[PDB]
Amino acid sequence: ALSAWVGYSVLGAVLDPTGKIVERFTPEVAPISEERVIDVAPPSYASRVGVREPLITGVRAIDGLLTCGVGQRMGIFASAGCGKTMLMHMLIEQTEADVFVIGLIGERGREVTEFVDMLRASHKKEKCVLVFATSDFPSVDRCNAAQLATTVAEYFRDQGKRVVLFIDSMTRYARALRDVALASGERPARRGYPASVFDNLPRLLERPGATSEGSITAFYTVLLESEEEADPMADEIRSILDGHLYLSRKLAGQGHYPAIDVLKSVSRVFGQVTTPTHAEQASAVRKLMTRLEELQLFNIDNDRAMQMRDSLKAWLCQPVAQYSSFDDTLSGMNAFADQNSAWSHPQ
Ligand SMILES: Nc1ncnc2c1ncn2[C@@H]1O[C@H](COP(=O)(O)OP(=O)(O)OP(O)(O)=S)[C@@H](O)[C@H]1O
Ligand SMILES: [Mg+2]
Ligand SMILES: [Mg+2]
Repeated sequence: ALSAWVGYSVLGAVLDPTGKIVERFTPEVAPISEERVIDVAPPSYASRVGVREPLITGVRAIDGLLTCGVGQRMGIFASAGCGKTMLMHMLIEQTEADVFVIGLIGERGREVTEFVDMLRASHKKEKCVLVFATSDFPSVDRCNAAQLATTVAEYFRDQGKRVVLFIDSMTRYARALRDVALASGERPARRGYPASVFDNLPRLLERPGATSEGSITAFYTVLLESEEEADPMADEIRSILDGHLYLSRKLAGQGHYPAIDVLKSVSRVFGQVTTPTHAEQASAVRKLMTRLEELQLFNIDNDRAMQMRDSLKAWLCQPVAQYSSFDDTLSGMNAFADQNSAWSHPQ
């Protein structure tokens, strides 16, 4: 029952896995803090509310085709070098919320330093709390890092705030759970992961969500560690979450950022967070996308098809510093849906 001090005193601060403020980039907002246990259970399913509103991320692809809900839990699935951390930075930059909580689990110390430098550059400095653990820490503290980030998010949610929590990565948190379980007598069950791991991923992953007070919307990064190897964890985490964003290294090599493969992504809350007009426009654009990709890798029909493909790829491509209001995103959605209605038809 390890506890830690959380609250307004950690705003604009960097916390080590035990809640010690090791750095600030903002004068302390206020000296208000509770003691809280960092590993508690999710709230009762019957105390939840529905994922109603959308969360406007300012990213066109997400807000248009994969709209997130306030209280949703979303995964960011990618192999190496596809831009998970950069997508996190863009989401922090362009999303509107009261508090942003980031949990860096088991990265190099220099990566922690680079993230904190980016955090210092931003205009939302006073709204952010970073909790970190490097690979040099024991696995216990790597688990405590994510648990503590979740606890900070929960504090500010109980204050009635819209919180956005990030965990980079859930792959490393799962491996740290595995190592702590193994190094205490527990036996492996599936791909060397002890059984308790599978009971302890949702325990953490089901803590975010909306309540009668405020809300926590959560993004978790998952590594697609190699083909045809061990990925029981990627699939299990996919199971636990309310959707996922897949980043293809195909698009990443082109420089098409964010490297979101829309056809491989889904927001399982899209139906209840979007208007019916938006929903049918999004279905039209998804039909158009899949119809175009059916051709891609194979006269004037093909001219129109591929120039439309270029237009769509350009509309999806968007730099980190660039922000798109929901209105602008929706009008672009309407235009491409129009392009599905009046279509060239090469078959
Ligand atoms: N959206 C983006 N915009 C611009 N460059 C990007 C973007 N995403 C990735 N990059 C490039 O990729 C580099 C690092 O990408 P990352 O965001 O770290 O991907 P990653 O999957 O998080 O890597 P890991 O954590 O080591 S597996 C950046 O320094 C850029 O050169
Ligand atoms: Mg990363
Ligand atoms: Mg695995």
